[PDB]
Amino acid sequence: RPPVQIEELIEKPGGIIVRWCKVDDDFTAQDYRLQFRKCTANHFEDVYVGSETEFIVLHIDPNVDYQFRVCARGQEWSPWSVPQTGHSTLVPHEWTTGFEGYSLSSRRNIALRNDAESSGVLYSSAPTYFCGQTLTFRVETVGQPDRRDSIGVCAERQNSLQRDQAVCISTNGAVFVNGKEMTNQLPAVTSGSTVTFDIEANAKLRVTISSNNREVVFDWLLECGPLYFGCSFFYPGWKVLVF
Ligand SMILES: [Hg+2]
Ligand SMILES: [Hg+2]
Ligand SMILES: [Hg+2]
Ligand SMILES: [Hg+2]
Ligand SMILES: [Hg+2]
Ligand SMILES: [Hg+2]
Ligand SMILES: [Hg+2]
Ligand SMILES: [Hg+2]
Ligand SMILES: [Hg+2]
Ligand SMILES: [Hg+2]
Ligand SMILES: [Hg+2]
Repeated sequence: RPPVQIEELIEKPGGIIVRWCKVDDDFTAQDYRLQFRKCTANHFEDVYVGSETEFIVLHIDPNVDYQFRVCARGQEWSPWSVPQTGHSTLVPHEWTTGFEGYSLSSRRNIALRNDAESSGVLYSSAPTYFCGQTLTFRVETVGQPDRRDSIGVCAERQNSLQRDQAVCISTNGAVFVNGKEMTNQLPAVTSGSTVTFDIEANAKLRVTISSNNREVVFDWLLECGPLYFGCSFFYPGWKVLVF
């Protein structure tokens, strides 16, 4: 028989875990080969070749069906598994509603620092930044900068995000890791600037922050369950979209 089949597809907000089963005990596997394609597309691409029986597929479009197949070697490759189609799950990124100092768009994904007083950080409505996602913000409008400005991700909704157990950028391009500024800076944000967060596997994560065609990579040590994101601006007029 074709010696391997896909046994589990674990669909998550930031990707898909594919796990396969050797379905013929008499086969001796040296290597496995996993391929994928968008169901809209007509060409498979290798994503994993190796001896493990699972692979975490990241950086796929939510909403979108992909098809996966796997074979094995143990020399020529074996016939393919039956294909299996999966998709990442959809959990939309939204700002908290009802937080004093911020006004939201209809779909709750654009926040504006208005003229009211504000308690502190405007957090995401829940911890919806998941392992494997690319989290993207865009600055729609600006106001006066202040070093209490931040945009970032953090482990708990705590009563700026320049503090422990968070990573964030300020509006001058400075980057903070658990409250401590890094040497390397990004360009200051202007209207139209995007800020992107990518994170890679206590716990040590390696964070890539990209903004205005520059990036900085560094290690983040926290105590990868889902994260909050947040923003804080001291002066009015700043407006940020999260994708
Ligand atoms: Hg099995
Ligand atoms: Hg199995
Ligand atoms: Hg298995
Ligand atoms: Hg399909
Ligand atoms: Hg094959
Ligand atoms: Hg993940
Ligand atoms: Hg937090
Ligand atoms: Hg932050
Ligand atoms: Hg910050
Ligand atoms: Hg995490
Ligand atoms: Hg912000």
